[PDB]
Amino acid sequence: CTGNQQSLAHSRLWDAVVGFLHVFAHMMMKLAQDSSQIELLKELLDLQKDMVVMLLSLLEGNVVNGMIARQMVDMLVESSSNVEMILKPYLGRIEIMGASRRIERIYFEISETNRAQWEMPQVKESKRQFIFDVVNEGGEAEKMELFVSFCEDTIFEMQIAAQISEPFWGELEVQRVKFLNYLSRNFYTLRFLALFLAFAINFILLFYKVSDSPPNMVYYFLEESTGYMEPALWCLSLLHTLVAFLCIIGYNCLKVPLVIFKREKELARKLEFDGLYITEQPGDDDVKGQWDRLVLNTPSFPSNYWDKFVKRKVLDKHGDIFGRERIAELLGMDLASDVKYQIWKFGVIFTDNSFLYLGWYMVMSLLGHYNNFFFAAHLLDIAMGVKTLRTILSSVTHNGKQLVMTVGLLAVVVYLYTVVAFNFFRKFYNKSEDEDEPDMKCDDMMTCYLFHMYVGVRAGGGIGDEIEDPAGDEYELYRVVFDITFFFFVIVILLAIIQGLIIDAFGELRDQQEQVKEDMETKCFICGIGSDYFDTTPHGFETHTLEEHNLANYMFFLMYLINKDETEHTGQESYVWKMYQERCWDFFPAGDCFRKQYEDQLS
Amino acid sequence: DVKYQIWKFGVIFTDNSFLYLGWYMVMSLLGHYNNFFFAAHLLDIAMGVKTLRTILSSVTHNGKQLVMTVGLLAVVVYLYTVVAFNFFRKFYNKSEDEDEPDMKCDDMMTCYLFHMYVGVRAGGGIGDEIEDPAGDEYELYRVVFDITFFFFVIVILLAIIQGLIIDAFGELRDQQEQVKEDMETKCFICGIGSDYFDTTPHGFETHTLEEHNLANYMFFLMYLINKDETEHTGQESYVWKMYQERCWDFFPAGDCFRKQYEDQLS
Ligand SMILES: Nc1ncnc2c1ncn2[C@@H]1O[C@H](COP(=O)(O)OP(=O)(O)OP(O)(O)=S)[C@@H](O)[C@H]1O
Ligand SMILES: Nc1ncnc2c1ncn2[C@@H]1O[C@H](COP(=O)(O)OP(=O)(O)OP(O)(O)=S)[C@@H](O)[C@H]1O
Ligand SMILES: [Zn+2]
Ligand SMILES: [Zn+2]
Repeated sequence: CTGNQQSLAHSRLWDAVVGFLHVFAHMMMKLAQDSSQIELLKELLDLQKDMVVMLLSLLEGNVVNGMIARQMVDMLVESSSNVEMILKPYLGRIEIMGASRRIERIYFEISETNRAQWEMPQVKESKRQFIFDVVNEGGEAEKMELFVSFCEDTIFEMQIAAQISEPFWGELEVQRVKFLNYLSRNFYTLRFLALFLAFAINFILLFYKVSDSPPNMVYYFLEESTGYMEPALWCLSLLHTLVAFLCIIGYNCLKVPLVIFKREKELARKLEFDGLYITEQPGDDDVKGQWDRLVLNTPSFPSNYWDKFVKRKVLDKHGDIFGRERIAELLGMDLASDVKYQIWKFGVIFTDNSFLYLGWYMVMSLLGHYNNFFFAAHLLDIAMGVKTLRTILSSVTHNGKQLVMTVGLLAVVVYLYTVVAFNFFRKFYNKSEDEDEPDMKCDDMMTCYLFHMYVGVRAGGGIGDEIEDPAGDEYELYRVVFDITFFFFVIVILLAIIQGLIIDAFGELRDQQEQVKEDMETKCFICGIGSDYFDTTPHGFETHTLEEHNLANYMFFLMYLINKDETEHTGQESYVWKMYQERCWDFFPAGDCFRKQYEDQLS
Repeated sequence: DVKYQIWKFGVIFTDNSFLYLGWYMVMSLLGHYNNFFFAAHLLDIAMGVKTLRTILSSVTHNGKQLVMTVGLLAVVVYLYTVVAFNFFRKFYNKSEDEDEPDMKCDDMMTCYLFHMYVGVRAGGGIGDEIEDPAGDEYELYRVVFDITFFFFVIVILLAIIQGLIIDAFGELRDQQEQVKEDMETKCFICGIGSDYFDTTPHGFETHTLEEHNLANYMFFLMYLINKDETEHTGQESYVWKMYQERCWDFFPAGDCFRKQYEDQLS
């Protein structure tokens, strides 16, 4: 409140402020020596804690060269010795647009665990993927919503990672929790172990031979000299199945909670700020909404989302105009005041692509015992495991639609050439030199089309190198046109199109990466002001991005708000929390910053 | 000083260029044992000529990607070997003589070797190296097998290598263009763009060649090094001291003489 701050500043508080620092230093040093004064020491401790929080509260909505700011340093000078005597990386600085439409700076506290989790390599990879996704294909209007959602996902990741971190019914729970946390910690280690076991099993299978005689009926036996390969194969297969099972369990205990949290978050936001099942009521096409209908009335709908008051919020949002009893029936809440939820959660899990892939890996691992060569399908995991192979195959899969369409075009044009050759060139397609059994491969539309699509596309010269030479014939001049047109159009152009598509995919991915990097290094992520503005002072842009508008600082502040009790929020903290509740991202500085507003005072 | 000499020789023996020259000497010595060992000295054209270095830089720019795509080729050919071995053993008869039937897919190692060699080294894949499946139960499966082999291995998995090389050429070329553009649009020392200096005619050229010439900075640093410290002037002593503590604040960053004194100069 502007009035109260200036009333306190223009009073005798500051004279009374220096009545304690003298005490807070000398009396503390007096009481520290005697071990019997610990309780009085702690009383003075929380007394000065209240004092310092009051002083911080006085510096709320501060303006550079303001009356309160200039008055504080005077008091600091008058009692400097007491400050030095009382005194004898974690600070988080962000800038918001406060209720006064003026940029303000907020300082808070960051714990060591949060920073350590932020510097973890997997969190770094998630941040890089999010940055690329937003910069490449994103909108400026919805950039802040995506950023806040990513921050929420990162905070939930931090929470579950901290939960799983490790520093007859009684022992059962302890052993089960320890086992599950051990699996969750080493999910990627188990994935790599499964991949290595796949290579080992395939290498063992590389020593296979087949014979009619025991190691017509065919016997499937592995032949080698050492004699130790079959016990190794047996043990490795029974170990690989167990490893795949452990991988699925670790995925369930590690990555499923993120999916459940995201689903509950989107459902709660749709219920509150959209009225999906209140107004929209999707008919049949939104299968996601159709399956989400079953969780509305569950007693524990927001189990993972930290929004337990979502039912009350949606009630206050809609019931006053829409009705009270129907909302209670829909949400399954008693106004006076869990098989279905488990079914919904399992249905959500079974829709997830990664869980399905792990289930398919387990299925093939099980079937590998029926036939050992089913373990060869696990080498496909190298595509989804290694980043380099993913980036290489991204060039192929970037233009998958175009590749399919050009294959269809190849099929159509070869069908046209088949029609022409079948109607005019049936004689030449004699693949048998024996006059006893003339083998015509173009006396049938299906056979001629198969012959064309197979050999004329699989050959280097087209179809003129697979059929009879038309020299010394009536249709020689027509056949030389036919074969050469086939060559030029199908073999040359219609197979250079595929190579051009792949090369253009490589180029597009490379220039997308370059564009994302250039945009990141030339503009600020939060405010969008270009680096040319900040480069007036030396290292201005670097300092701005790393300290003033660090997105990591914004994530840390949002986590700080989430894990802090709402009753203890300060003015700016309460304002930002309220703006969070209504999902208004106006407090993010857009086009403005602290130094831009106060250039005159800073220069 | 035996220990210092030992350390110096250990440092020398780690250097790549000295090792390359030692290997050249070793092959030169062995060429007397067998004259054809002198053929390995033609590899020196790669490390000698600048043009060959630039040409081979396109190949070596994506060496990791090329190795990884060769490994992917090996894996996919192994998969096709597994399928053909479990279902297409009959067709891999490379001997027409009935007396000695030569099956090249009755063994996993032999079939994998046959695939990796001829099916990748042939223009049509593996359908042009084995028996024609016409008039057979598995004809419709074999035509899918050979054509998938062709499309995936021969076409796509060898166009990936060409695309990698072409993208390497493009990346090197655009890197050179970007370096040139950055050099000609901004000052190396202060970073102020050429648009500021271009108000006066030839302003950027004069600025770079005289006011903020990096050659002049190197000459000044050499002048400080070879001059006696007792004879340093005020600015010389200040710059020498800043050199001692490795503080590069004296380099003008974002500021220059004309920018500060525009009012007096204009
Ligand atoms: N709000 C922002 N927070 C952080 N970096 C920003 C921001 N806006 C722009 N940038 C720029 O983003 C660039 C890359 O971000 P960095 O913080 O350097 O992280 P990084 O280099 O991508 O990867 P690491 O391993 O975390 S250092 C920097 O050069 C910053 O100048
Ligand atoms: N501090 C700097 N010193 C020299 N050139 C600079 C500097 N800052 C920017 N440049 C620009 O760098 C460009 C290339 O440098 P030049 O001095 O012209 O040398 P060069 O053309 O690369 O090769 P040569 O053979 O030495 S002329 C020029 O167009 C300058 O404008
Ligand atoms: Zn900014
Ligand atoms: Zn300059």
